[PDB]
This record gives sequence, C-alpha cells and structure tokens, in this order.
Amino acid sequence: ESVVEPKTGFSFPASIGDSRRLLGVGLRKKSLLGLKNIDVYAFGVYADCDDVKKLVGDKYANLPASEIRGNKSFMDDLMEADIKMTIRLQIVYGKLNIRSVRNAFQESVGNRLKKFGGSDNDELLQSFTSLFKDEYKIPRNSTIDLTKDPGHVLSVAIEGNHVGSVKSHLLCRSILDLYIGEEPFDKNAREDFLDNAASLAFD
Ligand SMILES: CCCCCCCCCCCC(=O)O
Ligand SMILES: CCCCCCCCCCCC(=O)O
Ligand SMILES: [K+]
Repeated sequence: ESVVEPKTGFSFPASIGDSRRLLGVGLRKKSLLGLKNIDVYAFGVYADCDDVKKLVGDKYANLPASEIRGNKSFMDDLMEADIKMTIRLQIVYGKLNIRSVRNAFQESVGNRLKKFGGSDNDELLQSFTSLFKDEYKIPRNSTIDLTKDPGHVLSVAIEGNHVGSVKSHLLCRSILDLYIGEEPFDKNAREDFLDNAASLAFD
C-alpha cells in the first residue's frame, strides 16, 4: 500500500517493480529569511531488496538489525555498495523557475562533488546539468526519478520519460549523499531509511 507524505499529501508506492522497496520519505525545503520556509518537493528513497540483503550478509553476517543499525559504518557501507536505488521526487512548490532550479542543484550537487571528488568536476557537473537542457518548466506535481543502475550509472526520468544517464561512481555517491548522508535534506527520512534498510534483510 502506498505511503503518503503527511505534510504535502503526496503518495509514494510501497515498491517499484516488486524488487525496489520504499524505505524512507521526506521533504526537501528551502530556508528563506526569518521564520519563512518553503517545501520544494517530497521525495521517497527506494533500495533493491536483494542488493541490500547481500551487503548485510557479506559485511554484517549473523548480526541482528539493532547491531547493524548501531554500526556507525552502516550508512557509508550502504552508499558505497553496488545497490540499485531510486530517489523519486514530486514537486510541491508551484512557482519554481528553471533558472532558479538549475542554480540550486548545481550548488547542492556541486558542494558534494568537491566534497568527494577531484578539485575539478566541472565537466561532470555539466554532464548532469545537460540532462535537463530541454526542460522549460517544472510545475507542481511533476515527478522525477533519479536511479542508481548497476555499475554506478545514474539515470534520470522525468514524468516517466527517460532523459539520459551518466556513468560515474562519484556522481551517484554525491547525489545520494544529499538524501541519505551525514547532512541530509531531511534527517527524519534518513533515520527511517537506515532503520528500514537494517530490517530489510530479515523480511
Ligand atoms: C528539483 C530541484 C529543487 C531545488 C530548487 C530549490 C530552489 C529554491 C526556490 C526558491 C524559493 C523562492 O521562490 O523564493
Ligand atoms: C526541470 C527539471 C529539474 C529537475 C532537477 C533534478 C535535480 C535533482 C537534484 C536536486 C538536489 C536539490 O534538491 O538541490
Ligand atoms: K527560515
């Protein structure tokens, strides 16, 4: 059964393709001046069950969920492992403009690329940006699917239409870090993701 993000009311399927399970749902906000804040989009983080089970079975053999979750290394082990994942975004804010959005993800993704990769990923960041070169609008209720395909290949689909891919371990890691890393857009979503990822191997 679908999972509804309460604040926005947006719904996310419990799974995608029977193999990719929804583990966490959150909101990406934009902090404005003072007490002003805007909910930009809701997101759902999915992970392939078999891939997660293999990681746990290999690095956390015979350990209970609580002990797996209790390991400070768990989060980084998941992100670095070859685990197929999907980040589904559903636009909440209705007055976004393409220029503003491009500058926003260039900054967020850019911040992460320099954090994890060579001090010169401009071309890498540009290959990502180019995926949205044909988009002129980004209205409320639009759905974007960012997927980590085998071999750390980042694929993007907008409104159900595949728009391109970029094979880069660095890019995959950077983007995922925004949602499930040390400094995520939504801490509650990250905690749920880690809690459920830890439990997923025992289903
Ligand atoms: C899909 C990428 C979402 C990131 C875009 C965030 C940009 C914030 C919008 C600015 C809010 C405002 O209109 O004052
Ligand atoms: C016109 C389509 C624009 C969609 C851009 C999707 C980019 C995903 C990364 C967003 C990270 C962030 O929230 O800053
Ligand atoms: K604020």
